[PDB]
Amino acid sequence: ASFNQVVTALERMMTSQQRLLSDISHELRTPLTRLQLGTALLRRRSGESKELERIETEAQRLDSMINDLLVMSRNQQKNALVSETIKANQLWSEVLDNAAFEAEQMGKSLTVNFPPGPWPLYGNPNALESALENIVRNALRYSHTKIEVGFAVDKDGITITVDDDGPGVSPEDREQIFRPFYRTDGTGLGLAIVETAIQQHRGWVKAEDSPLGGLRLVIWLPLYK
Amino acid sequence: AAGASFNQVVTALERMMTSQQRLLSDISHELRTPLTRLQLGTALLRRRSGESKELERIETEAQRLDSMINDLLVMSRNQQKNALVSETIKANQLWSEVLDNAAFEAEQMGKSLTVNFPPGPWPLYGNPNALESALENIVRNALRYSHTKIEVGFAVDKDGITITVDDDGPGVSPEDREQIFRPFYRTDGTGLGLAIVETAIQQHRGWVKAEDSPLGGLRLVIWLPLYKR
Ligand SMILES: Nc1ncnc2c1ncn2[C@@H]1O[C@H](COP(=O)(O)OP(=O)(O)O)[C@@H](O)[C@H]1O
Ligand SMILES: [Mg+2]
Repeated sequence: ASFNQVVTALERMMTSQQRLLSDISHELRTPLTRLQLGTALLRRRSGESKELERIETEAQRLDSMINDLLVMSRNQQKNALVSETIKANQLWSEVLDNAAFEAEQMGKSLTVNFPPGPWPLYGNPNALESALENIVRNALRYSHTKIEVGFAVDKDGITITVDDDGPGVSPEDREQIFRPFYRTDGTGLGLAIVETAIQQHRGWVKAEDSPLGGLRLVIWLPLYK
Repeated sequence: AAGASFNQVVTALERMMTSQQRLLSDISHELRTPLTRLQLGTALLRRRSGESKELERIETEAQRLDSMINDLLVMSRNQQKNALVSETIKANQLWSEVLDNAAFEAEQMGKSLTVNFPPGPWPLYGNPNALESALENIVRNALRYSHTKIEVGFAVDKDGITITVDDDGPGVSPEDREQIFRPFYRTDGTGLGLAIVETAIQQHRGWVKAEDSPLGGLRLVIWLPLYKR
């Protein structure tokens, strides 16, 4: 009865927040659908215009961001409820191997100087895997020729350091580095989701000067005790 | 053992809400960029081709979306905190301060507030801050829109509490009786807005309705279920 009342109250709060997001999406998509209908009618008729193609593609990009809001929000629930103990080397082995392949295809190099060990972590494996994958792919794009990935552990947590030889980053640019949600280079995700996912696992992220000349991204995650 | 597990639930759900609030704030900020590119494309098209019913329509839809994004940005900046913790509370203790502050506000405005049917010690279960702000918002709206007076009535039965807020204002047209609760509604502050009032009431398994008031203006009805031990 009371355990049941607590479970019902928690779900009721979660569902009402999801209904509000969903209702915000329905309102935004009312003018967007009218706009997409107007565009389609014009495009079907006066069909060869760079401006009309631009309006359609931007309307679709706006629509994808709204879809991201709904998908990524229902998914942040999954990270909260779906958690397990995992070892750092088993968690990120595939990401580091796929990144080494991506580096090779690009004509760049990835060096894992300090490899991960069987260090226990607690959280959502998919979210922690994609957070490192995102920063590593960011280094693969920004780097001139090389990227380096280092793992360190102490009694309290795991430090992941991602370095690149990309252009020197200004302290101002470094301070706002985790602010963009989308990649400026739908749209691919920027580094805001990385900070979000890491803070959700009670860790932190920092942007610093890299010894290789480019950007240094530092992830800290607590050890599972 | 069970406490540690239950507290691990609540704190994980608290971290989830922090990340969902950040996500809403982030995406709200990103929406403007394709919209301005779309508005530039529309402005250019109007120069190249002439006046068009379709182009004029795209333009009025892009402006409506711009207003909604402005409103979504303000909504994303004023998100509520500690929304998870629930407790048993009595209706009179919950809303006493709101009704007293409203009586003072009415006096300052040169208007009158009458609580004809006062709240009793009726048990509710949920978030006090959300339930308090929900009534505060509808009462502060009645104060703002009323011509001279507002009335607040509380009724209880075996299943729930009915709160009726009346004003002698211009009211709300039948066409917008449900529309005023939609995010970003505008006719074209007193609080977080009517969409956030309906969310707070529906999370407590209640409902809100807009009706004709015997006072001539708007009647807002809130229904909330009783907490049953
Ligand atoms: N008591 C009322 N009388 C008349 N109109 C009302 C009343 N309460 C709300 N409304 C209408 O509903 C709209 C949405 O309400 P609300 O979200 O609380 O305020 P806001 O104007 O800040 O968006 C108001 O702008 C107004 O047009
Ligand atoms: Mg108002």
